[PDB]
Amino acid sequence: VVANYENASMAADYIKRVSNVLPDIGIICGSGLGKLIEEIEERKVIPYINIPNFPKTTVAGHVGNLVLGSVGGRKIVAMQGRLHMYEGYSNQEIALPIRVMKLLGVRVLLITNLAGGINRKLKSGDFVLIKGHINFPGLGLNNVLVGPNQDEFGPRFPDLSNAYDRLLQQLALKIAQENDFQDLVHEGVYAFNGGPTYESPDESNMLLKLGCDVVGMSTVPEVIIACHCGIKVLAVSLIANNSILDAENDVSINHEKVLAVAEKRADLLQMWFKEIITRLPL
Amino acid sequence: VVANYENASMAADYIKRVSNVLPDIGIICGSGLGKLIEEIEERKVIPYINIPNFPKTTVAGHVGNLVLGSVGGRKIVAMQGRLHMYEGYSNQEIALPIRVMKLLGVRVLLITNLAGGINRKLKSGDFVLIKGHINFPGLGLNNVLVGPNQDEFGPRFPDLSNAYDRLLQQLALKIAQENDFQDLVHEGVYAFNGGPTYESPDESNMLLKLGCDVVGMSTVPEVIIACHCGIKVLAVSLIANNSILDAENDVSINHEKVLAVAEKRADLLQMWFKEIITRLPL
Amino acid sequence: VVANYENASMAADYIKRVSNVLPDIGIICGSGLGKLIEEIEERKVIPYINIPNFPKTTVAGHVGNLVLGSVGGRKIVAMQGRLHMYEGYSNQEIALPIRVMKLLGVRVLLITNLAGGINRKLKSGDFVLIKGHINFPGLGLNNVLVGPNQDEFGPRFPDLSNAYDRLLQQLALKIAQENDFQDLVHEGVYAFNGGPTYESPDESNMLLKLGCDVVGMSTVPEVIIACHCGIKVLAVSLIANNSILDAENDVSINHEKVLAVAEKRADLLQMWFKEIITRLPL
Ligand SMILES: O=C(O)[C@@H](O)c1cc(F)cc(F)c1
Ligand SMILES: O=C(O)[C@@H](O)c1cc(F)cc(F)c1
Ligand SMILES: O=C(O)[C@@H](O)c1cc(F)cc(F)c1
Repeated sequence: VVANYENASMAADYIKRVSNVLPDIGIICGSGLGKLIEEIEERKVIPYINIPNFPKTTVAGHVGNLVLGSVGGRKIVAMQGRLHMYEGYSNQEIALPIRVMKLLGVRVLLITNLAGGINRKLKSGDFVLIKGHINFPGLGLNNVLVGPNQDEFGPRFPDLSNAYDRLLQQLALKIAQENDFQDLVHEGVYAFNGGPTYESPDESNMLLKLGCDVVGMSTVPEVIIACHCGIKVLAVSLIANNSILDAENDVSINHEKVLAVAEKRADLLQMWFKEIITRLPL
Repeated sequence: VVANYENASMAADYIKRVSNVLPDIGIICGSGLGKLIEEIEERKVIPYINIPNFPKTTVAGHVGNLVLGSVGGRKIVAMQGRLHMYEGYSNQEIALPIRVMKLLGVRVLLITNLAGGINRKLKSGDFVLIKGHINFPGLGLNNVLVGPNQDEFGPRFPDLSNAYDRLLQQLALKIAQENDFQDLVHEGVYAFNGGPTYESPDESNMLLKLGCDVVGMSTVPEVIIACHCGIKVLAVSLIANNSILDAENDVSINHEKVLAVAEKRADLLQMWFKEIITRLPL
Repeated sequence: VVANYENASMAADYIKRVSNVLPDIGIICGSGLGKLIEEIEERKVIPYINIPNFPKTTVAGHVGNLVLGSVGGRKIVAMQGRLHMYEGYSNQEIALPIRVMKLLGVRVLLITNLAGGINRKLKSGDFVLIKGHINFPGLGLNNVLVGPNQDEFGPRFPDLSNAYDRLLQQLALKIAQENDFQDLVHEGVYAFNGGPTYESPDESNMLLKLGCDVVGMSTVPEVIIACHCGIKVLAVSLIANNSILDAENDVSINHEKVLAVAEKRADLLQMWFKEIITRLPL
């Protein structure tokens, strides 16, 4: 199924007929970082499998719902169970849910992920406001926009120089200062490793040479689809480890260590994003 | 349809039966840079859609013709409307028209494109004679030759060290000096960004570190297919902008700015390539 | 055909019913470097085309057999004719033979390849023990594990930091010292160029900047599938040329020069790997 105007419109029509919520803000939350979704007010939970033209996710399994409702007085739509390109989803499958958000009225997209630290200032448990990226799949002919352009959503050749909204970064930092956790908050450049293997020790050393501050396996495809169709983005990485230190000390990483860091910062990230939602403009 | 000997032969047979021209030189022209094609003498215009085994291009639309005739007393064949890999065309679709040129008798291929400047000496409106490349899709398992080798055209493992003919670069520069525009002409290394998003500001900074002089979304696939089957190449980039300056000053790019630079240099590029065609050997 | 538990099990059942050998060690040998296979004791040769669910290889042609028997008193299984991703084989086709080795009992995988030298200490005819890698296809969304995870074999997010076993590297070097050819043996970082074009001169210069010691078109996909399912790896490159010197002197490479280097070192590599097999643990 192509992520075109007609197909996105059919999905949006279904959602509107079931939901009654017209959302202004969209959220996509990293693994272990989804507690905010279960606290959306006056919720409507819509399984992906019930929505016309949504991608099939039964091979991977696990949760996959669209959740609509209110947070801090604002109308929102959340993806509960996100689609990652290392699972084998196509460009068209990643793009369709973001384009449905656009047709529903979304103007701002908030994203979190788990990532590895490259910059030597980064510790496990730190947050990084993403200010730009290095897209190795895009340089290598696997950009999420490879294929025909869908003209109704955006231009053939997008400019990504303002993909990460500056004012939203400023608002996130201001709220951290108000609650005295600004010592955990950095800004940086995100490298997209297609995955699913963690970056090797020698790949980590290369990324340091190339000016990368953090590395992960998500987020950039969604940012590009959002920027193409005029949706503003705030993207925040939670740092699971410093891969450069681990390479120097011959120390291993694993998904269990990652999820324990997620549990340690989950409640603070929830509180932070609730206040960002309450206060952001447009 | 595979870009094999039998399929390329059927297309060449059709073209010969319609055209009567046996071309020695092939041309592929960048967007906004095609005025020379409309001035080919005693032309025959052949829509792609009429040629056996040519790739289907109706999803993208817009022009797609093969044009045969004479320029400066030489017999040529031009592609009017080129195929780019960011549109989703396969390896086999890109390669078949170049292999048809080979079977028709082409010995030299001349190529132009629009590109972004990385080297700090490059200004909007400058020309760059390409002397080598960095192929991010090829390093990343999306080389145009991935698949079975077509032995009738070339070897399994090509050497690209002389893909950009030195004497043709010398002839292009000599003609620029004769007409006193050599101050616009540079040489450099081309980075292939698969696209279709312009390189991000942080990707631009990385390319500077890695020794790239210009960046664009075309040309390298055609160069590799030509080199594989023994066709000599001259490739010239027209610089639309300096991406490193734009990153330092937080300035945007777009396809409209690119096309205005094309219009500013179109007539001079036309005159230059007409004289190159008239004078080149083999 | 997916490289899943059921499909790998059917292939293993066939092999066991024909072979009677339960191997502990697997070998994959580079082009021109396969003489050891023809000296396996009490051999059983099994054409790939006869084994349930093995990948189809008739488009490329040439040899494709699984060979089981004894070397130095150890039970082994060899791939005679390996599958390379530049031929167009999918992730699933590369992975299935390694997962069949796992089900047959393999605990150690020994690999050789031909490669280009980047580090200035490397000469034609030298050997490099691989200690880590830079996986350009993996960074670029063409990792061999992209797709659903096969949970019976390994985790969703593997750590590659110990993919190249340290003790096996130590054993290989010790045997070189015993036979007084340690002056030919180095260690280094391998860059995976998807291929099939040799790295361009300017790509070679980039790889030097990025800390790569050697570059080639194989090995990393097999290493990753082996590491995912808990098989220990030793990987050795035979250096055909120094690509950095060739770029400075404008000297060409070709498959014929590569194969002549293979012939020069074939008998010594055979003797070396026979002794490694005899002596390795686990
Ligand atoms: O604090 C507030 O809510 C405003 O003053 C504000 C809004 C914003 F989008 C960014 C800010 F840095 C600050
Ligand atoms: O000017 C001419 O036409 C020849 O002298 C010439 C031909 C060429 F291929 C390259 C040159 F630099 C010069
Ligand atoms: O020489 C032998 O066989 C053992 O002493 C040995 C075994 C090994 F796996 C690695 C070694 F460096 C040495």
